[PDB]
Amino acid sequence: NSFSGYLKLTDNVYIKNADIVEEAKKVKPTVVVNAANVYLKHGGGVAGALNKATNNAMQVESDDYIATNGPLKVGGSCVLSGHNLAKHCLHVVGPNVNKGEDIQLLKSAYENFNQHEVLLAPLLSAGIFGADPIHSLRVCVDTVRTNVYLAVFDKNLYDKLVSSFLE
Ligand SMILES: CC(C)[C@H](Nc1ncnc2[nH]cnc12)c1ccc2c(c1)S(=O)(=O)CCC2
Repeated sequence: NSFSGYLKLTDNVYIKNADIVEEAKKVKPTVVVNAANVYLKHGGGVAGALNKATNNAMQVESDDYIATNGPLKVGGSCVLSGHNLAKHCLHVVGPNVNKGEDIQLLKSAYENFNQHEVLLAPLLSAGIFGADPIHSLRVCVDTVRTNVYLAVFDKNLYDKLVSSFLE
């Protein structure tokens, strides 16, 4: 859990302008969070980048999890292997508001982080899931009580997040 160059926002939330894949390789955290969908199909975005970095091992394991257990619910999670990126991957499903899913489930999604002492995570429901990223950071700060290191791979969004939080 050798995190470097993060800005501490609150006693338990830290943020960095960085690609979560590059962070996982440098840090080898105990837990990396994937911004998953309910069938664990890692077709693009953050999930696609994490799966590519495992040379598709994450997708094969995920398909075998879904066959045996069925899909996740929106707001839910499962713990699978971290492969070469971490000890464990916490696959968390935030709501996709661009597909009509309820934004209130973002609180449920961040509540899954509280079962793990330290996590490397992306900003849930941001990007093409359509949530307002400043709202997602506020939900994270108000909900997560364990130690979370957010990697946001966009300097423009990183700067807007830090400015809106420190105002
Ligand atoms: C908002 C961007 C900058 C961020 N991308 C990334 N953030 C951190 N490490 C990365 N590596 C490659 N991409 C990123 C991000 C945050 C959450 C989500 C998405 C994208 S999405 O569009 O894949 C849909 C799932 C939710």
